[PDB]
Amino acid sequence: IEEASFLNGSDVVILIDGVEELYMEEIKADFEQDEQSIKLLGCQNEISRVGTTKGSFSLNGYKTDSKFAKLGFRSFEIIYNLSNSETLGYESIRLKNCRLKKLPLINSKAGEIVKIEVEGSFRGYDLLNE
Amino acid sequence: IEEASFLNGSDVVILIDGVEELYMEEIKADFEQDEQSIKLLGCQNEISRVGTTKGSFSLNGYKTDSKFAKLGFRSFEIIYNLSNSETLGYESIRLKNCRLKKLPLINSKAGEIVKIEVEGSFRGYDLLNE
Amino acid sequence: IEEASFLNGSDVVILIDGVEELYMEEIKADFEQDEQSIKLLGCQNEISRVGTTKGSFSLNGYKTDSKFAKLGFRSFEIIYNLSNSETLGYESIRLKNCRLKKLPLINSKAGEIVKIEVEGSFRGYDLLNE
Amino acid sequence: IEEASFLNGSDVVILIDGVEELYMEEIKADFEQDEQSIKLLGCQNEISRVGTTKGSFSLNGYKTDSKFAKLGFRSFEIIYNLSNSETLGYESIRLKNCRLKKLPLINSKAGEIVKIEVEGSFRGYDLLNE
Amino acid sequence: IEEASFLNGSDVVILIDGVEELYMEEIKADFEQDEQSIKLLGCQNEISRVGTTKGSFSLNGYKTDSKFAKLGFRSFEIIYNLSNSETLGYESIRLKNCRLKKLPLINSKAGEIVKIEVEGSFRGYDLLNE
Amino acid sequence: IEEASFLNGSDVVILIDGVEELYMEEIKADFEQDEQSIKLLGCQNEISRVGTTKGSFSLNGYKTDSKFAKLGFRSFEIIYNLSNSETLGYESIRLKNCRLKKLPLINSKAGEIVKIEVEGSFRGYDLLNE
Amino acid sequence: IEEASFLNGSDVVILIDGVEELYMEEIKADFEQDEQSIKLLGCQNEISRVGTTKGSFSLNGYKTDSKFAKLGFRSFEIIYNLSNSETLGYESIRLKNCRLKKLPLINSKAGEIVKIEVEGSFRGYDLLNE
Amino acid sequence: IEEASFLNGSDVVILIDGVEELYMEEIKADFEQDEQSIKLLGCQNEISRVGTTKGSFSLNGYKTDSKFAKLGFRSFEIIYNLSNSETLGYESIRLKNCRLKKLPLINSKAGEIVKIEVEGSFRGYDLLNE
Amino acid sequence: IEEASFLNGSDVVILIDGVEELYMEEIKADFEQDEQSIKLLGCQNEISRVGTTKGSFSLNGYKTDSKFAKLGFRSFEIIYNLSNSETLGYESIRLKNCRLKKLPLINSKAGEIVKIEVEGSFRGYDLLNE
Amino acid sequence: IEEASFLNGSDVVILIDGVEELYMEEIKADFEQDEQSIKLLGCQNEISRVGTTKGSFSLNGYKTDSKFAKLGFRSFEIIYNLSNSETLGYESIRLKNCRLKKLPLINSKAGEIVKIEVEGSFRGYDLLNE
Amino acid sequence: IEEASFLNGSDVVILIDGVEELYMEEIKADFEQDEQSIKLLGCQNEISRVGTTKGSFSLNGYKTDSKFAKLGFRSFEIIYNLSNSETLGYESIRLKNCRLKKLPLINSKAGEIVKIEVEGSFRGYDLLNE
Amino acid sequence: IEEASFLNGSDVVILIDGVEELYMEEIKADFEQDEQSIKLLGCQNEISRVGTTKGSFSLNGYKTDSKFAKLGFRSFEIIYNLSNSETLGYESIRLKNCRLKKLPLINSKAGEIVKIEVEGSFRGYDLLNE
Repeated sequence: IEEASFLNGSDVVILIDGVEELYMEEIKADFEQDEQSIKLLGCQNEISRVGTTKGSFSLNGYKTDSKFAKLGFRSFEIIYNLSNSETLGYESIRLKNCRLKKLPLINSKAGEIVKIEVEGSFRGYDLLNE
Repeated sequence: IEEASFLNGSDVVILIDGVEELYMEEIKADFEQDEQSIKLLGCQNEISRVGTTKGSFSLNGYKTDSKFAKLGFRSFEIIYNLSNSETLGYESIRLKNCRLKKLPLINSKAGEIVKIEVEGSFRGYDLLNE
Repeated sequence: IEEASFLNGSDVVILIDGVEELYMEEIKADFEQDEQSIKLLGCQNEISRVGTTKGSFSLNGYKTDSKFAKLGFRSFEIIYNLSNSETLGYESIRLKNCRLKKLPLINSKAGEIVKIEVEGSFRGYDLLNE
Repeated sequence: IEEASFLNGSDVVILIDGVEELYMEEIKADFEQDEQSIKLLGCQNEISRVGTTKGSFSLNGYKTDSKFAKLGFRSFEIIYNLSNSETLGYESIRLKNCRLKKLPLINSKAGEIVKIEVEGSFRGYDLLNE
Repeated sequence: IEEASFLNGSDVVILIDGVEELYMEEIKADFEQDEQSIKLLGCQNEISRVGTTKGSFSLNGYKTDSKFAKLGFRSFEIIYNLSNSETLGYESIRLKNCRLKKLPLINSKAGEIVKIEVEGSFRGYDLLNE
Repeated sequence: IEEASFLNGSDVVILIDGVEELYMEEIKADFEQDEQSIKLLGCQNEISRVGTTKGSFSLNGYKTDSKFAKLGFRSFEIIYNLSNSETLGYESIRLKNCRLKKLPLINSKAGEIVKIEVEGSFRGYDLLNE
Repeated sequence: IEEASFLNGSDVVILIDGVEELYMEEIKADFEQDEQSIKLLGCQNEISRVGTTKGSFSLNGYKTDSKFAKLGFRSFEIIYNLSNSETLGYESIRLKNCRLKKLPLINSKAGEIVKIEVEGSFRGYDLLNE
Repeated sequence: IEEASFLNGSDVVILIDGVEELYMEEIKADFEQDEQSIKLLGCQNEISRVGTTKGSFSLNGYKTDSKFAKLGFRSFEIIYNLSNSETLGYESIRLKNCRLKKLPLINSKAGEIVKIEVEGSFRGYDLLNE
Repeated sequence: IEEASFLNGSDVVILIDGVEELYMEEIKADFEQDEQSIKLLGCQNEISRVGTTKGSFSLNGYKTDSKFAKLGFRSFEIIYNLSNSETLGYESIRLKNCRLKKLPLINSKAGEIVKIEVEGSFRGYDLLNE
Repeated sequence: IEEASFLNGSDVVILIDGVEELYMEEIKADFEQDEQSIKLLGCQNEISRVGTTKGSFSLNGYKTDSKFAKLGFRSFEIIYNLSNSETLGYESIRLKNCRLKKLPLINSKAGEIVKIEVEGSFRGYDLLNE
Repeated sequence: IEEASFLNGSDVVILIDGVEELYMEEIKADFEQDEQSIKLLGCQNEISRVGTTKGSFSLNGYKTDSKFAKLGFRSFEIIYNLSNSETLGYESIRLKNCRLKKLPLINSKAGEIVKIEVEGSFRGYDLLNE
Repeated sequence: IEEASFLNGSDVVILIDGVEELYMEEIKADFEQDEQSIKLLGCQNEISRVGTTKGSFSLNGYKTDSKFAKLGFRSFEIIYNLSNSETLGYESIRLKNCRLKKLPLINSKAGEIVKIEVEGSFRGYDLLNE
């Protein structure tokens, strides 16, 4: 019903190691189970339990510097804020111990704008606001 | 033949842990066998038997809050009601011990509406109505 | 050459456990070998032999009831009749000991008609008519 | 250069067990190596040798009878003739000991013409003409 | 060369103490030498001679009764018939004084079909047919 | 032939010292001969005779208490019931004087569910039902 | 039935000589019989009796110090606590007079994290809690 | 910059076993490493070394004869010449010990021109011109 | 915000072994972890650590010479410069010990411009400028 | 270098007691030393001398008759010929006084082709051709 | 918890007889008890005591010289240093009187990098640093 | 560090009794101690001393002749040369008094290339070059 509840991608600000990142196209982050399946002798359905949690992120954008190449495989943090405009509420998520799986050293095509895409893993998250 | 028997997606109401969810785009739920294949010496076709049953659900929608991030990996229930309008009949399905496989912490694109997609597993189901 | 030999999907009637199913979109059924490959020392080509036979079916349609959810994983039969109109001939195939691999508990999208898709296995077949 | 050398699909006649098949859409047949790779200590490139040969065919068409369902998994032959019209030359290939991998018992969609698709294996081939 | 000479496991019927066993998965039987090695002073290769013969069988299947638990360690016979279908020939082997080495009292896993596996010894064999 | 004769692991209930055990994954029990081999001077095959009988069991499951650690090396009984559902028949086996070979004091891995596995010996068995 | 009864490896804390060990991957401990087999003249089954008890442990983890190399072959204790979260119950086991069979002086591979694995024996155990 | 440096597919002539092939649509040939990855204890990046070299080719065209069916799995050579027109330079590559992986016995569709596609392996190459 | 920060593919110059490459369509280079996953007994999330680093590049272009065929599998370097025009800044990346995984001997289609595509691995990188 | 020197398994013909065996999958034969180790007082390396020679063979194939069951433990001969096709040379080896260690009375699985595997010993060998 | 405590294999430097070894893949070293088991008349558990200590090492790497073949069976020392990078701490272990059990004279495969693997024994160890 | 130090299997040439062997896949040779363990009354660690040295080799390849069958159990020599290409250095090892443990008379499988594998012992070695 309420039009105002929907949140657009334009209400997004990303901070990589405390400095705002402006030239990003999309971002993803998931906190995934290693779900443990259990089968019992007296019971005829599988029982699922929570396993170890791992974080995975991807982060696609437009290249304007060699920030990620300098950044290397050092650990960093990602603070992601998604705000509402019609309402004043906002969500803020801090991904901790983020680390790149691979360095986007070179990615260019003949007549397109140079884009940068990275992926990696993070240990845990803090839901700062909501 | 009968036009009235068909059921549209618009006749759908979803309850996550007893509170209605309004900003959902699609939902899926399957109760899958671990079917056991049997081959016998005197017989020339495979015999299939029912194994342990597992439930899997997926649930795609539009982000309006951090409900699933707060929800974490705790167990919850999903009550799914699909009603007919031309007829007064309706189906109601309760998925029990539902648990998320991964947390949709961040999912945003440059100029699109922020969407949320989750998947998980459930133990069993109750066919409340039909 | 002969236009009349072709058979359209519209000349199809499906019986699930003896009661006609009217709201189906497509149906598939295959009877597959576990073909055994043989290599011999004196011979330079593989010899293939018939192994155990397994049946697999899929059955896509439009949801009008909770028939398959009630049906569960019980064994049922499928009688498939494909008739000719310009000619009076018809084929009838009976799939025996049919059993669902998974239950289509929930499948709905935002603005589409609710569809139901199931798959399973069957032991053998009877070619009743042809 | 020469327009006449090209061969169209329309110049095709297929014989299944000696009786012509008229309602076929496409046909495939390959005679595949189990190629053996050899690495030697003194040499820096792989040596390839001929292994056992296996035949595989596929055969898609339009359903007009239960020929393949009756045919079951019995061995049969396929004689494939591809003729030239502008020239009088023609090729004829006989696939021997052909055997179906699976039976196309049922394949129908809501408003489409009923099609039949089969696949299988054959032992060897005779290049009757060319 | 001849496809018909090969014998499939599906052409197998097993009789335990004169009553047919239908739920068996595989069977083995060997008649083993206690081969005697001889070394001679004037000769530079070992001479091998036939020693006492012992029979050993194994018999894996699916549990449908407590037949083997009741059977205990009593002596029984196994008649094994392997028939050809394309040809009318068949082999029949009678294992005599068969006796179980161990009783399969309990063998069950969480979500699998209950299987039974036994092993034992037999004195001699009669090649009834061939 | 008969689908109903097969018995699944889900139809299993285990009683350790008269109290039901619910969190078990698999169970095994064998009653093994100390088979005596006999060679005779006039005869050219080995004669096998029944020796002393020993029982061995293994019992794998999921840890929910320190039941087996408290149980120590005291003697206990195991009653194993395997029931049929499609048929009403059932088997019941009582293992007597069961005793653990080793105590599963500690068994845990980094991110897996804590499992418990025990093995032991039993004197004799009673086939209560069948 | 009860989801809460299962215990995950994540609810584990290990104390080596009173100081907590944080970088462990898995732990094992068994208290094994030297079971004595008895055969009697009038009786046709083996009688089993409890022999001397020995403890054996293994302890795999990630190397962060030379703790075990300094520890040498001195006697130490292991206190193992496995707690429940959904329930407040917990088990605590104290292994006494633990002693290493071998010292893990060096264990490293080319591109993997340095792991440490030890095994040893203990005299007895105290089941502190449960 | 220079328009003349580009080479079109039209400047291509292919020789199969010394006789020109005119009805080809595309050709591919690669000489692939079995690259050996090395990880060292003192070093934090992988070292790559050249392994055994294998050649793979594919060759798609239009069917005008049974050349490849007669050719079988015999070894043959492929000489590939790519010429420049605006410049007089040209490249010539000779693939040696070329051998088909599979025979394109039959490939025809309902109303399309009969095409032939083959793949195979070659030992080495000679860069005759450039 | 700033239009000038974006970098187009047209501001790219590539040097293969010190000589400029003009007829390239796109280039890629990544420096990938062999990320090591760690699970601990007391902790409920995976710990990720940096493993050995490997470089992978791909390099697609238009064929104007047999440079890569002559180059073979020898080691070479790639210097990649991406310059800004509105700003005077530029990035320069030197890939070291670059080596081809496969040689693009032949790649041509019927009526298209002859293209060349290569892939390979490199040991490390130097970020010369930025 | 020379492709023609390699010998495939397809160029194999086996004669058991003078009659060709066609349904064999693999064959092995070794002539093994009972090597005598010598240590001397003045010398610091072991001296090895030739002991008595024994032959061992294994012979795996597909069952088409009860040939080996009738053959029993009687002595027989094996003539093994391995021919070259590209060259006209061939090897022929005659194993003498071959005798089975065990009789393959029964070997069948649920849905697989019945295979026969035998092993035994032979006294000596004649290298008839080469 | 602490990411920095983990030690990677890349922080490893090995000295064989005082000269650094760079081309090693993995190393192992254990200092093993000849543990003495004691059983007493009044006591019902085994008593374990420390026996003589023996050292065993293994050392796998890549061959670049005949160092170990020249080294023969002479006694040598191994100094193993494992350093931390995020922290400045390091461990150093000196294995004394190391001696090879066997000489890796030849170890090569068809298309793989030549590797060298050795094993041996050492008398004692000095924990130089930690 | 240095790429050139690594030695590939392709830089290998083997001489059996002075004539080069070209069709070999891998080779092994070890010179093993009969290490003598010493325990002393006043000392708490084992003392290890060099015992008699024995050589063992294995040599796997592809069959192209009956060289090893003719060779029998006669003594022969193996000269193994492993060369560097980027550097001009090379290793040469001469194994003396090599003698086969068993003769590879027959080794063939259904559709694989005939391989030959031998093992044996040698007295001593000469490190000719390095």
